[PDB]
Amino acid sequence: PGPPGIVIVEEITESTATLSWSPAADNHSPISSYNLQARSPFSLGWQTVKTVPEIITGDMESAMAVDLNPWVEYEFRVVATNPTGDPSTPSRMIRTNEAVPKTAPTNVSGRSGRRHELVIAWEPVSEEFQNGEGFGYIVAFRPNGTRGWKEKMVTSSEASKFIYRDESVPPLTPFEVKVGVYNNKGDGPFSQIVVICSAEGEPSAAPTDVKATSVSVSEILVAWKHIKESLGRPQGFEVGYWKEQEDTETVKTRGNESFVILTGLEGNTLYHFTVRAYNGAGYGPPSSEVSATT
Repeated sequence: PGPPGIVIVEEITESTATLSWSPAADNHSPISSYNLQARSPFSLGWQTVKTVPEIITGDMESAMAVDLNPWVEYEFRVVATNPTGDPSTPSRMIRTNEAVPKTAPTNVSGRSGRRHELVIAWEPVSEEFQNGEGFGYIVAFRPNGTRGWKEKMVTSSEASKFIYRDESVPPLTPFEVKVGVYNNKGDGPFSQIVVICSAEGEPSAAPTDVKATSVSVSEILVAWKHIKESLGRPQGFEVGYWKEQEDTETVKTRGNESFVILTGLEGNTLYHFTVRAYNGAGYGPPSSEVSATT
């Protein structure tokens, strides 16, 4: 089956393009069907798309591509099949119509700041999900257990954080925090409400270099790379040990120490360990699971 000659894009919407094509030369074999294919600037390559109708039969010369994203540039091409040949030269470049944003940012977090600063951060939203011009974020926050929302219009699609300075706020005050989206077509969804402390973000990276080697038969030592402690910002570590599922024992360190010895264990017994950092905002990500046997 040869290649379709031209691909005409006839109608365009928020999430739909409708397109037709002059047929493909069947090589003495009745074309079973056509597949539609699309490519945006964010596509790694061409891909077959959902269509209307669902199957495009051999005698059809037009169909509708579905579930496109608003305000994305698409290019289309068509490929025939008989018991599957070459694809067409691509259609013109179109760009679907603008819509309201539909996709709020992920990873809404607190970061550390100055004593009386509430630092809210998030992962920005890519061009392919802004659904229109004039994309920005909307940060909304309130002391935890308070009704009125303070809000701020962050007007840069590339912004990943926002700072609020209030001296009345003592450090480590929990806020309810929302981050939403908008563009010139209007208002989008808010993220889920996260609760994050003022002044200090949770520890950001796991302990590393976690080694565990046994010491006796009642004892075994676990040690990790030392992390520097800021002044006036206490840190510690929690070490989880088990022999069974992780969900079954913890020990905390003496301030910022980078090792512990575990006593009162059983002899000739294989243990497993993970380590995570804690400060005044909570716990950081747990480390890589290590082990050793008494």
